[PDB]
Amino acid sequence: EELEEEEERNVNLFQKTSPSVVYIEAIELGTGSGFVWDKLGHIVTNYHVIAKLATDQFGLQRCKVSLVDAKGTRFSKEGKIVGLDPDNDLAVLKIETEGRELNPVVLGTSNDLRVGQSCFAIGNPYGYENTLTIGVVSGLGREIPSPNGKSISEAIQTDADINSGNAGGPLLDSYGHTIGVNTATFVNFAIPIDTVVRTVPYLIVYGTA
Amino acid sequence: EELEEEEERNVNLFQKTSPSVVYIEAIELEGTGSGFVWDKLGHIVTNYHVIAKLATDQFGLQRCKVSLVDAKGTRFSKEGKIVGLDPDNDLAVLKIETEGRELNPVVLGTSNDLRVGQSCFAIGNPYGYENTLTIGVVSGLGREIPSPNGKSISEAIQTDADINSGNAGGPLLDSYGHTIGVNTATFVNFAIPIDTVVRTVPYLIVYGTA
Amino acid sequence: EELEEEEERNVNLFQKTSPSVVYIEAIELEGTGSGFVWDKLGHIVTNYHVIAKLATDQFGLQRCKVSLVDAKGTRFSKEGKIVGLDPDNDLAVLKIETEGRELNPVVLGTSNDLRVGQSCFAIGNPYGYENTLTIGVVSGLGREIPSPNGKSISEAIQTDADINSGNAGGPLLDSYGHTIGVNTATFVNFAIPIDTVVRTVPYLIVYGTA
Ligand SMILES: [Ca+2]
Ligand SMILES: [Ca+2]
Ligand SMILES: [Ca+2]
Ligand SMILES: [Ca+2]
Ligand SMILES: [Ca+2]
Repeated sequence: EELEEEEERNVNLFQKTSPSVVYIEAIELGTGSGFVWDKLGHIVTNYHVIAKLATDQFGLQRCKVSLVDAKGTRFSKEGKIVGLDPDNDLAVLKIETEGRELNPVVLGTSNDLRVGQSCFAIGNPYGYENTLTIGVVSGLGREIPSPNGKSISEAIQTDADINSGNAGGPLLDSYGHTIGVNTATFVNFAIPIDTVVRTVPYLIVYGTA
Repeated sequence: EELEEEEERNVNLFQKTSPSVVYIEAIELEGTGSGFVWDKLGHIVTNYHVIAKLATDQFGLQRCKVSLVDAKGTRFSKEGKIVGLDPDNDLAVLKIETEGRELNPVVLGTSNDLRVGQSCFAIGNPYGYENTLTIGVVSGLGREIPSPNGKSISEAIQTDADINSGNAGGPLLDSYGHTIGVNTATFVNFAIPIDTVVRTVPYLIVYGTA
Repeated sequence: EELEEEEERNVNLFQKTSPSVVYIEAIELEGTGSGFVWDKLGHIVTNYHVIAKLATDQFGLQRCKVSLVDAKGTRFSKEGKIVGLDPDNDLAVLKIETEGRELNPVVLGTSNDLRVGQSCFAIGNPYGYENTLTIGVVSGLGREIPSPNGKSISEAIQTDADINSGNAGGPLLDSYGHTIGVNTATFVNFAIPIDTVVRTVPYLIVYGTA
């Protein structure tokens, strides 16, 4: 492109990662983002994003997930809760792929981050297009033994604008790897990808951390 | 300069484009805003909201002062007269008398070939004194809205360059220094795509409406 | 590193300048702020607003704790005493007892040759634990104000690097790691230009006032 090198990396990073980002609507008969964990149809998001569906339930609460498959085709499916972890603000959902091929994130690591490197936050703000915000890693939080709801252990602080429009979506590094999960239930913060890598396999298999 | 390459680009872009930026004061005999020079005749583009009371209320008192800079670098000010309005797309055109002054028109770019991730530069004139620069990326390219009506932009450019009152109505630029949109604030920040402006402004000038 | 050149400069700038940054707690026997190490003797520069109650209220209980890091990397804390105040330019100087600790003073730069569009880096210590980094550009270079008086900065540096309570009183830096300003928040973000601090701080130290 006739774009600068940095613009080129940004543009490419978005083209290759936004197909992993999903849009989540909490309907009552609350909106958020999430991302594709695997080809089976597991979706990671924030607990706050699906808080009513998981607690109120009451029978009426449903969960619609919109995304894109490997061909580029927008589509939508009912999302079922597989596991919750409100302590780390994590939740896993499962959709039925039904032969659709998904685009899983590429997991990175959060223990070797350095304050000053680029970070990229992607969300799906209104159900239509995905959105990109860019900043740096501003801070690497301290270890919090019992996080309890409103406190992230090892939180990644960033100055990439993070709001409701992209909470639950991935925080990426300059290689396009996912190093965190955007939150907003609480100057912006992500849950480190290392906490998610330790926890998500237990939510899938046991249904709790 | 001993500045990094990126700083150098930013510094030059601002030097070569800020002279196109104007400051707009809605006086009652309140509300301030930015706009930019469209051509050497003295046409100025801004937001409709920026000149809303002057255009709707009128009443008699409402005047319109425009401050800017000529090609020599000399600051100066003039009365601004409404030429056309397009509240649907949040656009307005004003006319000032140059009287032998040479202005610095923007360089129009295009907005249908933008890509999420490229750089954008928002320039305004926030308090009547110096121009201001904010830098971000194109965060989103909005969907088509056939009948925008007031508080909705068709093909809105979303950016994370900080956009406020201090620079509404001023230009959003790309890395070549071309204008690709118009900063709005009436509605996470949004610009009206320069393509909508390129189709609409010639009609505001010639007919006085879209 | 496998980091891009720009990330590399950012990462290094932070590593080499965050040890100069200090955390300031106004304890009543509240209000927190940042500041930075001016010299090896133990002088600390910050905002006046940050230590306002300790300087005006006093009463008796008001104390001032300062946390920082020595040249070996060891975190440590000390009582901080007011040396001089300058509320007109929102400046204050504090002194601590090093008692054989080696400190890390900022490297002073200049603010008169700044250009809108160059990079700037704001650093603070927001909750007493780690230091934070925010990155932007110089957005504006303010006009001269002969009598600033409280809520108005002469030659203010405007930036779009995020500036809040968590880093007020801390340094604003350029791409070389030099300090070009002091973050404020008592008043779109603003820093007090380092040139005003370079003229004023020697008087606060020696005479106790500007
Ligand atoms: Ca290129
Ligand atoms: Ca950059
Ligand atoms: Ca911001
Ligand atoms: Ca250079
Ligand atoms: Ca490298």
